[PDB]
Amino acid sequence: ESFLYFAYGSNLLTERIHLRNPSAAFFCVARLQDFKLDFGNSQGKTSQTWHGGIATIFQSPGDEVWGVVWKMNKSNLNSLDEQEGVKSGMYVVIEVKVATQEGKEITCRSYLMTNYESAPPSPQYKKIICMGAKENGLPLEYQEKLKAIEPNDYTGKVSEEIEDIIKKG
Amino acid sequence: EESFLYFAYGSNLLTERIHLRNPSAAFFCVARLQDFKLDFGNSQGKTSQTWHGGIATIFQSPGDEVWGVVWKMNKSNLNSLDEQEGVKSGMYVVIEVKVATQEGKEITCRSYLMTNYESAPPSPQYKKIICMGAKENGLPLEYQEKLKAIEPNDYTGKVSEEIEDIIKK
Repeated sequence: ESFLYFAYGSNLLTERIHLRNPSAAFFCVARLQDFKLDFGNSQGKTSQTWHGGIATIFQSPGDEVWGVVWKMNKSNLNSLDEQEGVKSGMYVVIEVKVATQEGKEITCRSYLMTNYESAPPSPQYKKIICMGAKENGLPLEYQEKLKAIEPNDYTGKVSEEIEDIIKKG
Repeated sequence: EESFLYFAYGSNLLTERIHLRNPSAAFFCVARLQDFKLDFGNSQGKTSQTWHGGIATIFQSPGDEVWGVVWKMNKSNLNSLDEQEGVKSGMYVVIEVKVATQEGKEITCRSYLMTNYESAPPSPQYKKIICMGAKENGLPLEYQEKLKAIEPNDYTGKVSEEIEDIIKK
């Protein structure tokens, strides 16, 4: 009756995932080996939510990505696909096998872009990813990699709910 | 359940090909993936030493379509098929897609695509297999025309005796 979702983007942050998925439950932190984090514009179009590149991953040996695994009810599948832009061609659904820090492999659903042009993330998007990694105790080493991601020069505003999340943190 | 559904769009269109690593695979139906374009590429910039040209992949692209075959397989087969597509070595990533049959029924399948590749044309031997299976498994004739119109590379050496034998006849 449930599935596991691997989040490496803005759904690292508990407050953020719950906005549209309030029943999501923290399962654990995990590592996707041989993938690399990237940001970009789907179909070459800038996200009008985030106003910068949005998170995605691709196979890259030697590389890793840390994320948070959420447990969700199977009734939320279509909604999460809808959230991630699957019908509109923004992400594709993937199955990945991630590793917990005590050596356990977990099989999860996640999402990645197949057709994007690489592009830096907006500060607010960066900040949401940073807060989520810290909230959920991703490794400090990984957090520093995130802190070092150069953002674009967007100086306007995102949605008030996001903009208010940031003011709290 | 006991079973899962797999959507082949490359060399596993051919029954004789799929059956050599997955003998219990059974034909389910022919189906269409919307807003996806077929391509051929070298994963990680490595040429297939099996096929000696670009091997098949898909990416999201509104407007276009990819036709293929849905195979029904035992869920005991899962790991095997992953090994076959080199998931662990970063050659393909596992995806979920929804496909429509010619009578309009939507199906949820497993498939694969490449996340990190250079575009490269397929070998003549590979194109044949793909065409042989498009034909044998009743893919629509206009789509067969599209496959037939693929420009192969100039490779005219030996492939594996098993692949060369399938082709002869």
